[PDB]
Amino acid sequence: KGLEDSSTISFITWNIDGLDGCNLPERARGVCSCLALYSPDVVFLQEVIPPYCAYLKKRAASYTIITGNEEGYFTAILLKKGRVKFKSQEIIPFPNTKMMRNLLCVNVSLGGNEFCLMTSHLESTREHSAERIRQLKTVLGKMQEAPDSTTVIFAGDTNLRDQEVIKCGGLPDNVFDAWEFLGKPKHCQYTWDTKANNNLRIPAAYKHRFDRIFFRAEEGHLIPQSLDLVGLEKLDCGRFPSDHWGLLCTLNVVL
Amino acid sequence: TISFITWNIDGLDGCNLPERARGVCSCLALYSPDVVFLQEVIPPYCAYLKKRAASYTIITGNEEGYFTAILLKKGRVKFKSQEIIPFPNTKMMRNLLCVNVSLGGNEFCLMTSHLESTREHSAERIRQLKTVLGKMQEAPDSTTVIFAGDTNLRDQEVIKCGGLPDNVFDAWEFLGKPKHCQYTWDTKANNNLRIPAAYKHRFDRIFFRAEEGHLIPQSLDLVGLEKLDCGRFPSDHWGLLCTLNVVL
DNA sequence: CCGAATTCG
DNA sequence: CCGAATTCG
Ligand SMILES: [Mn+2]
Ligand SMILES: [Mn+2]
Repeated sequence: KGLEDSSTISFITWNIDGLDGCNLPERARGVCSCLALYSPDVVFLQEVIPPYCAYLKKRAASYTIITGNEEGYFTAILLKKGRVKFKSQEIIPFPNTKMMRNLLCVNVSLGGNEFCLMTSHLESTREHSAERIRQLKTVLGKMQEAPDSTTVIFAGDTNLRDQEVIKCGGLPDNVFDAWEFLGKPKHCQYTWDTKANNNLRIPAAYKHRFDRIFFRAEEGHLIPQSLDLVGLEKLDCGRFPSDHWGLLCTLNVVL
Repeated sequence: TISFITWNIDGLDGCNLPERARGVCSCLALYSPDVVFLQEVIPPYCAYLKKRAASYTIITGNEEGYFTAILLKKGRVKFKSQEIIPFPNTKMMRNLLCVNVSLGGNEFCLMTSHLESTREHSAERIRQLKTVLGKMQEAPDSTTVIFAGDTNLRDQEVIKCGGLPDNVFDAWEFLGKPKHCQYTWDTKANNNLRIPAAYKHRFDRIFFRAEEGHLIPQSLDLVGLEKLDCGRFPSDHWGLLCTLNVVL
């Protein structure tokens, strides 16, 4: 990263399935090899567990790790040392979660710009639609509450079905979905695909856009440049890094 | 002055079924209704009814699996025709059973169904309700239309339908929503499914269409409230006994 | 035939 | 972490 790339923020968001203990160290090395290949400014992770933090410290040592909890499984935001200045961490509870989910925010400066970076792992499964929708509203409300000078980016595992966003009140007017913004490209539409991904060993073909990126922008100040899947290569053990694909996104901050 | 019972009698529960069928008919004998609408009849149950209720004309919604039936008291009700309308997307062999009958000079279209069960099949149940309500509108204006059956409805689902049309009435609502016969499926009062929690629903409902004030509900009561010798009820549902007057 | 939990394709 | 079928409370 040099002068030319200084207006861009790049990040990966990825549910890395730390609850699957099988082959986890190797799969963590797979995630870290991806991080090394693209060297993103920021990484948003879900289903991190404490052992996984140790793997990240070993094989992704150039990132500062901010976590959403201390025990069980939780989210994390990784910040590239030397690029990102950490200002503060905020955690917003989801009072009715049954899965210890919450909203993790880190305030940073990057590229001469102030950011509020947010991630969550919204309540899982079709059956918990109602709570997931309540959590989505919590997220969207927090995005709106940020000071107008701040650039707000949410990236996480939303577990959303398209009908559920409509139930919620849609995305608010100054909030956009990066995939939507980019014209709904087919190549990175599905982030969870049991036909292409066999980590869960589900003997059926279902696919969803569970992982999503929302950003807040007044008059063209944040412009998505690219969106691509990562984590689609089988590792030596014959399994993928996760049951999810990751998302690699680049956005330009414009005057 | 016409009377009927509608009742899901749970023929799918094999446990104590013979005793529970006899319990149903003991209850029917007490009230001697002009018409009985039944849901979850199975073939050996229907065979029983053909003997026990030989004084009724028995119309059935199917011949295999489980199905509805309408029983018509001979000498009181003249049977003119039956019609069965499919629910093309049912996963539970549900349909709409109609009979055209008369009582004296009064023509009736009597209808029953067992709408798709469980919260998860709400969308299909709503589509079926729309089919029922549509069919109710098709009878000539001089014909009195009565639907009585196990709708599995939640109140919110009727709203999603847009509400009952202006010329279709719920008999329980018509009588001022009496509390004593509100819930027809009640796991606090009924132990048949052995559900260790208290849930109650008005699943069984009566809709009617009649020329302005030609059909006037008089009473509505739960039946099947007494435990049998086996310590269980005739069904997990209570039945509904309704009496109405036709006023010309 | 509730609502939650679980198993299994 | 799908969804249909099943069991549990
Ligand atoms: Mn997961
Ligand atoms: Mn039943």
